[PDB]
Amino acid sequence: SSGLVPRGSHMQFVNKQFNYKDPVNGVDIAYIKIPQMQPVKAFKIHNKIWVIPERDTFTNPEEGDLNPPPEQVPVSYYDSTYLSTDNEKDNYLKGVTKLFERIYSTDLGRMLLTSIVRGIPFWGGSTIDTELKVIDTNCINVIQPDGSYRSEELNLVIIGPSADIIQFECKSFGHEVLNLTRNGYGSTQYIRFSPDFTFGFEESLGAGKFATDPAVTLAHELIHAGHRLYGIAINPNRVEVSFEELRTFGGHDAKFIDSLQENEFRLYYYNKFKDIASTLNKAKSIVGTTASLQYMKNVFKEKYLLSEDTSGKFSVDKLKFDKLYKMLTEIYTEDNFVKFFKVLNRKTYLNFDKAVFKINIVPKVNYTIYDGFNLRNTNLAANFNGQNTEINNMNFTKLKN
Ligand SMILES: [Zn+2]
Repeated sequence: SSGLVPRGSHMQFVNKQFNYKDPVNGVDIAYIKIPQMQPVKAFKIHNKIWVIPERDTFTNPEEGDLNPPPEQVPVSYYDSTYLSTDNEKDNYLKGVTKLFERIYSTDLGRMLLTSIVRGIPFWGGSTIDTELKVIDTNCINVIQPDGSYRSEELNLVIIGPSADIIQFECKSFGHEVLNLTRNGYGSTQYIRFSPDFTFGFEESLGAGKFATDPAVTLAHELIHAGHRLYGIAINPNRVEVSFEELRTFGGHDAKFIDSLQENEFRLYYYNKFKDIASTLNKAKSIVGTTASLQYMKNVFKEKYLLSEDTSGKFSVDKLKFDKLYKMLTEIYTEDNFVKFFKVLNRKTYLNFDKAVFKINIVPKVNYTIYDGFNLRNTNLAANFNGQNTEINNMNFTKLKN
């Protein structure tokens, strides 16, 4: 028993209680192709969001294998056998499902996931300045039971890790000339993640040995995804710890980005949103697509909170932009999720992870949507005992320091 529906009749964000062996149907369970590869079985957990319970040998051409390199950076972990069996893929799918529901059980996660679903990558794929056109790399190819393909736009893919099992990240396909994550456009985000492993850190209150709640780790990557879907990510050359990481962690770490620099970023992306507004205004035709130009223009009015005058012309409202920008960069942070979950967590991004642990969050006797590891009305409830790797030893198997 997984405890996927602690209140009500059905899950509130994830659309189906999937099992990995559920048959393909071309709608929400399907073999798919990323625009070479063999088709992979994938599950549509929500509008715009798919889960691929496979190790990621696809996204990067130079990372087509799970072979470790010659001994390897200190904080890393390899096991070519992880996520090769159907039982494992089923557990991965239910684990990721459970974590989306935990995130969506908080006010902050409802906000974040809503922003993510609304953040459709921009139709900036035309070489002709007056035509709206999709960008092919913001789509997947979805196969039907009869074997036909159809192209489907999406915002987010959660996929298994590549060779280094604990290297989680949020990445995406680039464009020839456009910087999609830094020009307001956005692009489909691929998050390498596993619910089956987590990290250790030390905390006094002798020093205790604790484990990071994987709902916090997923929320971290979803926060990056939000930045990148709205095309407002910080240049990764701004640093090593990047400004983008400090921003995403939040708390007192974020304060270290100086307020004048912040003002300068905000102005840059304000102007980038104005550029999107005029592109939409100068739009004359659409290729795609049986949807009208007016309809697609409106999808993006909705995404970017654009104002529309009586003439039907679009503009960026300074107050609505400040609101959206602030939500994505200041409110959606790891530190704020820690506060909502009421879990123990590293106090700064700079903290060194001690260990890696194997975990299994799918049974509700191990981990809940409401309490994570720190189960209410038990000995695990007090003092973050559920996250304590010695007190709650049965939930954490040390694989490495
Ligand atoms: Zn990060």
